[PDB]
Amino acid sequence: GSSGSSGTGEKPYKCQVCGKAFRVSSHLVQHHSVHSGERPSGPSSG
Ligand SMILES: [Zn+2]
Repeated sequence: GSSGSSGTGEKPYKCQVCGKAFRVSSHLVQHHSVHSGERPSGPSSG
């Protein structure tokens, strides 16, 4: 997850929950299902 520095060309599509970006719509979609499956990460204990 990086924006601003990576890729001088801002994509037309960008997530809202994480703020991701995908020059294409197809990819962005497949990513819209990555959050649903809460993964063990972050400040969570573990
Ligand atoms: Zn996202």
